[PDB]
Amino acid sequence: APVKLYMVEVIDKKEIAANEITHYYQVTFRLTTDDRKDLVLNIDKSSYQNIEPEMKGRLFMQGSRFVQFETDVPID
Amino acid sequence: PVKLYMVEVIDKKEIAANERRSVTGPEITHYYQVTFRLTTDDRKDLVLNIDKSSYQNIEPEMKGRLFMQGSRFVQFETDV
Amino acid sequence: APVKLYMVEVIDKKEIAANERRSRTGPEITHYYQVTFRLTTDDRKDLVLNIDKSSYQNIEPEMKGRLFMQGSRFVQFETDVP
Amino acid sequence: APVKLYMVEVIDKKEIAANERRTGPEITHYYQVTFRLTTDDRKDLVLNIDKSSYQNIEPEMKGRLFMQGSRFVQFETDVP
Repeated sequence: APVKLYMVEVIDKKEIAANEITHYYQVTFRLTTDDRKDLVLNIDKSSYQNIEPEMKGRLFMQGSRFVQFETDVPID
Repeated sequence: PVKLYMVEVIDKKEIAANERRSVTGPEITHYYQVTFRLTTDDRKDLVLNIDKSSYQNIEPEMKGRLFMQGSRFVQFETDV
Repeated sequence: APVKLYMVEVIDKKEIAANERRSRTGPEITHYYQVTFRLTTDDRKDLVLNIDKSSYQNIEPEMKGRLFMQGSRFVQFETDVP
Repeated sequence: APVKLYMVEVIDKKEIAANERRTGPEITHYYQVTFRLTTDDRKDLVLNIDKSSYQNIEPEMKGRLFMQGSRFVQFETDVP
Protein backbone atom coordinates (compact mmCIF):
# COMPACT_ATOMS: atom_id res chain seq x y z
CA ALA A 1 0.00 0.00 0.00
CA PRO A 2 1.02 3.68 -0.40
CA VAL A 3 1.27 6.50 2.18
CA LYS A 4 -2.08 8.29 2.16
CA LEU A 5 -2.77 11.78 3.48
CA TYR A 6 -5.58 12.56 5.92
CA MET A 7 -6.65 16.05 7.05
CA VAL A 8 -7.42 15.63 10.73
CA GLU A 9 -7.72 17.09 14.23
CA VAL A 10 -6.34 15.58 17.47
CA ILE A 11 -9.13 14.62 19.89
CA ASP A 12 -7.58 12.08 22.25
CA LYS A 13 -4.25 10.94 23.64
CA LYS A 14 -3.58 8.30 26.30
CA GLU A 15 -1.18 5.56 27.39
CA ILE A 16 -2.51 2.02 27.63
CA ALA A 17 -0.49 -0.49 29.67
CA ALA A 18 -2.47 -3.49 28.41
CA ASN A 19 -1.56 -6.74 30.23
CA GLU A 20 4.02 -7.63 32.71
CA ILE A 21 3.47 -7.30 28.93
CA THR A 22 2.69 -4.31 26.65
CA HIS A 23 2.66 -0.51 26.72
CA TYR A 24 0.86 1.62 24.11
CA TYR A 25 0.79 5.20 22.92
CA GLN A 26 -2.56 5.76 21.32
CA VAL A 27 -4.06 8.96 20.00
CA THR A 28 -7.47 9.53 18.44
CA PHE A 29 -7.26 11.56 15.23
CA ARG A 30 -10.72 12.60 13.97
CA LEU A 31 -11.14 13.24 10.23
CA THR A 32 -11.51 16.96 9.58
CA THR A 33 -13.56 16.52 6.40
CA ASP A 34 -17.25 15.63 5.98
CA ASP A 35 -16.86 11.81 6.08
CA ARG A 36 -17.42 11.19 9.79
CA LYS A 37 -14.40 9.11 10.82
CA ASP A 38 -12.01 8.73 13.79
CA LEU A 39 -8.61 7.05 13.64
CA VAL A 40 -7.56 5.53 16.93
CA LEU A 41 -3.92 4.80 16.08
CA ASN A 42 -1.00 3.14 17.89
CA ILE A 43 1.92 5.57 17.49
CA ASP A 44 5.51 5.96 18.78
CA LYS A 45 6.45 7.27 22.22
CA SER A 46 8.34 10.18 20.66
CA SER A 47 5.68 11.38 18.20
CA TYR A 48 3.20 11.00 21.07
CA GLN A 49 4.77 13.64 23.30
CA ASN A 50 4.89 16.31 20.59
CA ILE A 51 1.22 15.79 19.90
CA GLU A 52 -1.35 17.68 21.98
CA PRO A 53 -5.17 17.57 21.93
CA GLU A 54 -6.90 20.05 19.58
CA MET A 55 -3.90 20.23 17.23
CA LYS A 56 -5.01 20.26 13.59
CA GLY A 57 -2.64 19.02 10.92
CA ARG A 58 -1.80 16.41 8.30
CA LEU A 59 -1.87 12.72 9.16
CA PHE A 60 0.24 10.36 7.06
CA MET A 61 -0.78 6.69 7.17
CA GLN A 62 0.57 3.64 5.35
CA GLY A 63 -2.74 1.87 5.18
CA SER A 64 -3.53 1.33 8.84
CA ARG A 65 -0.08 2.29 10.15
CA PHE A 66 0.83 5.74 11.48
CA VAL A 67 3.67 7.33 9.51
CA GLN A 68 3.68 10.98 10.57
CA PHE A 69 1.74 13.95 11.89
CA GLU A 70 2.54 17.52 10.90
CA THR A 71 0.67 20.18 12.84
CA ASP A 72 -0.08 23.63 11.40
CA VAL A 73 2.05 25.67 13.87
CA PRO A 74 1.42 29.38 14.57
CA ILE A 75 3.39 31.62 12.16
CA ASP A 76 3.14 33.77 8.98
CA PRO B 1 -34.61 -13.44 22.11
CA VAL B 2 -35.06 -10.07 20.33
CA LYS B 3 -36.66 -6.90 21.68
CA LEU B 4 -37.97 -3.94 19.69
CA TYR B 5 -37.38 -0.23 20.36
CA MET B 6 -38.98 2.92 18.97
CA VAL B 7 -35.86 5.00 18.42
CA GLU B 8 -34.41 8.04 16.63
CA VAL B 9 -30.94 8.23 15.09
CA ILE B 10 -28.76 10.91 16.66
CA ASP B 11 -25.08 10.40 15.93
CA LYS B 12 -23.23 8.18 13.48
CA LYS B 13 -19.52 7.68 13.01
CA GLU B 14 -16.88 5.32 11.63
CA ILE B 15 -13.94 4.20 13.75
CA ALA B 16 -10.81 2.63 12.33
CA ALA B 17 -8.81 1.52 15.41
CA ASN B 18 -5.38 -0.23 15.56
CA GLU B 19 -5.49 -3.28 17.88
CA ARG B 20 -2.63 -5.48 19.15
CA ARG B 21 0.84 -4.80 17.68
CA SER B 22 2.65 -6.71 14.87
CA VAL B 23 3.80 -5.30 8.49
CA THR B 24 2.70 -1.83 7.29
CA GLY B 25 -0.55 -2.07 9.30
CA PRO B 26 -0.85 -3.47 12.82
CA GLU B 27 -4.15 -5.41 12.87
CA ILE B 28 -7.09 -3.04 12.86
CA THR B 29 -10.83 -3.23 13.40
CA HIS B 30 -13.18 -0.96 11.50
CA TYR B 31 -16.27 -0.02 13.54
CA TYR B 32 -19.52 1.51 12.33
CA GLN B 33 -21.33 2.91 15.35
CA VAL B 34 -24.55 4.83 15.43
CA THR B 35 -26.29 6.28 18.46
CA PHE B 36 -29.96 5.30 18.80
CA ARG B 37 -32.15 7.16 21.31
CA LEU B 38 -35.41 5.80 22.74
CA THR B 39 -38.57 7.67 21.86
CA THR B 40 -40.50 6.06 24.74
CA ASP B 41 -40.70 7.53 28.27
CA ASP B 42 -37.38 6.44 29.79
CA ARG B 43 -34.17 8.09 28.65
CA LYS B 44 -31.98 5.39 27.13
CA ASP B 45 -29.28 5.61 24.44
CA LEU B 46 -28.11 2.64 22.40
CA VAL B 47 -24.61 3.13 21.09
CA LEU B 48 -24.11 0.14 18.83
CA ASN B 49 -21.39 -1.05 16.43
CA ILE B 50 -23.31 -2.42 13.43
CA ASP B 51 -22.59 -3.72 9.89
CA LYS B 52 -21.07 -1.50 7.16
CA SER B 53 -24.09 -2.15 4.99
CA SER B 54 -26.77 -1.05 7.46
CA TYR B 55 -24.58 1.85 8.54
CA GLN B 56 -24.71 3.36 5.07
CA ASN B 57 -28.50 3.33 4.94
CA ILE B 58 -28.74 4.99 8.33
CA GLU B 59 -28.80 8.75 8.68
CA PRO B 60 -29.29 11.15 11.64
CA GLU B 61 -32.87 12.24 12.45
CA MET B 62 -34.34 9.00 11.10
CA LYS B 63 -37.07 7.52 13.29
CA GLY B 64 -38.14 3.91 13.32
CA ARG B 65 -37.96 0.49 14.86
CA LEU B 66 -34.68 -0.93 16.17
CA PHE B 67 -34.35 -4.68 16.58
CA MET B 68 -31.77 -5.80 19.12
CA GLN B 69 -31.02 -9.40 20.08
CA GLY B 70 -29.53 -9.03 23.51
CA SER B 71 -27.24 -6.04 23.18
CA ARG B 72 -26.38 -6.75 19.55
CA PHE B 73 -27.74 -4.88 16.54
CA VAL B 74 -30.06 -6.84 14.22
CA GLN B 75 -31.98 -4.29 12.14
CA PHE B 76 -33.39 -0.77 11.89
CA GLU B 77 -36.45 -0.04 9.76
CA THR B 78 -36.95 3.70 9.34
CA ASP B 79 -40.63 4.45 9.44
CA VAL B 80 -40.68 6.49 6.19
CA ALA C 1 -8.15 12.57 47.40
CA PRO C 2 -10.41 14.90 49.48
CA VAL C 3 -14.20 15.06 49.19
CA LYS C 4 -15.81 18.39 48.26
CA LEU C 5 -19.43 19.55 48.40
CA TYR C 6 -21.38 21.13 45.54
CA MET C 7 -24.83 22.66 46.15
CA VAL C 8 -26.54 21.47 43.02
CA GLU C 9 -29.73 20.87 41.04
CA VAL C 10 -30.55 17.79 38.96
CA ILE C 11 -31.07 18.86 35.35
CA ASP C 12 -30.78 15.69 33.29
CA LYS C 13 -30.77 11.90 33.50
CA LYS C 14 -30.13 9.21 30.86
CA GLU C 15 -29.05 5.59 30.50
CA ILE C 16 -26.33 4.77 27.95
CA ALA C 17 -26.01 1.16 26.76
CA ALA C 18 -22.86 1.13 24.63
CA ASN C 19 -21.27 -1.67 22.58
CA GLU C 20 -17.59 -1.75 23.51
CA ARG C 21 -14.89 -2.13 20.86
CA ARG C 22 -12.46 -5.10 20.96
CA SER C 23 -10.53 -4.95 24.26
CA ARG C 24 -6.86 -5.27 25.27
CA THR C 25 -15.18 -13.04 26.77
CA GLY C 26 -16.21 -11.65 23.36
CA PRO C 27 -18.02 -8.40 22.57
CA GLU C 28 -18.81 -6.85 25.96
CA ILE C 29 -21.19 -3.91 26.24
CA THR C 30 -21.20 -1.38 29.10
CA HIS C 31 -24.09 0.38 30.82
CA TYR C 32 -23.77 3.99 31.93
CA TYR C 33 -26.07 5.82 34.29
CA GLN C 34 -25.30 9.49 33.83
CA VAL C 35 -26.99 12.42 35.48
CA THR C 36 -26.29 16.08 34.81
CA PHE C 37 -25.86 18.21 37.95
CA ARG C 38 -25.84 22.01 37.72
CA LEU C 39 -24.21 24.13 40.46
CA THR C 40 -26.97 26.06 42.22
CA THR C 41 -24.39 28.64 43.33
CA ASP C 42 -23.34 30.86 40.41
CA ASP C 43 -20.14 29.15 39.21
CA ARG C 44 -21.88 28.53 35.86
CA LYS C 45 -20.85 24.88 36.01
CA ASP C 46 -22.45 21.55 35.05
CA LEU C 47 -21.28 18.14 36.23
CA VAL C 48 -22.12 15.25 33.95
CA LEU C 49 -21.16 12.26 36.07
CA ASN C 50 -21.70 8.53 35.50
CA ILE C 51 -22.98 7.01 38.71
CA ASP C 52 -23.93 3.53 39.93
CA LYS C 53 -27.25 1.98 38.89
CA SER C 54 -28.81 2.04 42.32
CA SER C 55 -28.16 5.79 42.83
CA TYR C 56 -29.38 6.67 39.34
CA GLN C 57 -32.66 4.97 40.25
CA ASN C 58 -33.16 7.39 43.12
CA ILE C 59 -32.25 10.66 41.41
CA GLU C 60 -34.85 12.58 39.44
CA PRO C 61 -34.56 15.84 37.48
CA GLU C 62 -35.50 19.02 39.40
CA MET C 63 -34.31 17.73 42.80
CA LYS C 64 -31.95 20.05 44.68
CA GLY C 65 -29.36 19.04 47.21
CA ARG C 66 -25.79 18.47 48.27
CA LEU C 67 -23.52 16.66 45.87
CA PHE C 68 -20.42 14.94 47.26
CA MET C 69 -17.54 14.21 44.91
CA GLN C 70 -14.14 12.69 45.45
CA GLY C 71 -12.12 14.55 42.88
CA SER C 72 -14.14 13.92 39.71
CA ARG C 73 -15.88 10.75 40.85
CA PHE C 74 -19.47 10.85 42.06
CA VAL C 75 -19.80 9.85 45.72
CA GLN C 76 -23.35 10.68 46.68
CA PHE C 77 -26.23 13.07 46.21
CA GLU C 78 -28.23 14.15 49.23
CA THR C 79 -31.60 15.70 48.45
CA ASP C 80 -32.40 18.73 50.61
CA VAL C 81 -34.63 17.50 53.41
CA PRO C 82 -38.31 18.61 53.37
CA ALA D 1 -13.75 28.44 3.54
CA PRO D 2 -11.36 30.73 5.49
CA VAL D 3 -12.35 32.44 8.78
CA LYS D 4 -15.85 34.00 8.44
CA LEU D 5 -17.16 36.96 10.43
CA TYR D 6 -20.53 37.48 12.17
CA MET D 7 -21.91 40.37 14.28
CA VAL D 8 -23.06 38.77 17.55
CA GLU D 9 -24.09 39.17 21.21
CA VAL D 10 -23.15 36.80 24.05
CA ILE D 11 -26.31 35.22 25.47
CA ASP D 12 -24.97 32.62 27.90
CA LYS D 13 -21.77 31.05 29.23
CA LYS D 14 -21.25 27.83 31.20
CA GLU D 15 -18.58 25.31 32.09
CA ILE D 16 -19.14 21.59 31.53
CA ALA D 17 -17.13 18.99 33.46
CA ALA D 18 -18.14 15.53 32.20
CA ASN D 19 -16.97 11.99 33.01
CA GLU D 20 -15.76 10.18 29.90
CA ARG D 21 -17.26 6.72 29.50
CA ARG D 22 -14.54 4.31 28.33
CA THR D 23 -5.16 5.17 33.90
CA GLY D 24 -7.68 6.79 36.29
CA PRO D 25 -11.13 8.39 35.79
CA GLU D 26 -11.46 10.63 32.70
CA ILE D 27 -12.65 14.19 32.72
CA THR D 28 -13.30 16.48 29.81
CA HIS D 29 -13.79 20.19 30.47
CA TYR D 30 -15.89 22.19 28.05
CA TYR D 31 -16.05 25.94 27.99
CA GLN D 32 -19.19 26.60 26.00
CA VAL D 33 -20.67 30.03 25.32
CA THR D 34 -23.99 30.78 23.56
CA PHE D 35 -24.07 33.52 20.89
CA ARG D 36 -26.93 35.19 18.99
CA LEU D 37 -26.52 36.44 15.42
CA THR D 38 -27.98 39.89 16.04
CA THR D 39 -27.64 41.08 12.42
CA ASP D 40 -30.26 38.77 10.90
CA ASP D 41 -31.29 35.06 10.88
CA ARG D 42 -31.86 31.98 13.12
CA LYS D 43 -31.42 30.37 16.53
CA ASP D 44 -28.52 30.69 18.97
CA LEU D 45 -25.00 29.34 18.48
CA VAL D 46 -23.63 27.03 21.14
CA LEU D 47 -19.87 26.55 20.83
CA ASN D 48 -17.25 25.11 23.14
CA ILE D 49 -14.11 27.24 23.06
CA ASP D 50 -10.58 27.37 24.51
CA LYS D 51 -10.20 28.04 28.24
CA SER D 52 -8.40 31.30 27.44
CA SER D 53 -11.21 33.05 25.49
CA TYR D 54 -13.93 31.61 27.70
CA GLN D 55 -12.67 33.41 30.80
CA ASN D 56 -12.82 36.78 29.02
CA ILE D 57 -16.33 36.35 27.66
CA GLU D 58 -19.25 37.64 29.76
CA PRO D 59 -22.99 37.60 28.95
CA GLU D 60 -24.42 40.73 27.27
CA MET D 61 -20.99 41.52 25.75
CA LYS D 62 -21.53 42.63 22.14
CA GLY D 63 -18.97 42.04 19.42
CA ARG D 64 -17.72 40.05 16.45
CA LEU D 65 -17.47 36.28 16.23
CA PHE D 66 -14.78 34.81 13.96
CA MET D 67 -15.41 31.19 13.04
CA GLN D 68 -14.09 28.59 10.60
CA GLY D 69 -16.54 26.11 9.10
CA SER D 70 -18.39 25.80 12.41
CA ARG D 71 -15.64 26.01 15.01
CA PHE D 72 -14.77 28.98 17.21
CA VAL D 73 -11.74 31.14 16.38
CA GLN D 74 -11.93 34.45 18.23
CA PHE D 75 -14.48 36.88 19.68
CA GLU D 76 -13.48 40.55 19.26
CA THR D 77 -15.72 42.69 21.47
CA ASP D 78 -15.93 46.43 20.85
CA VAL D 79 -14.17 48.71 23.37
CA PRO D 80 -15.88 49.45 26.72
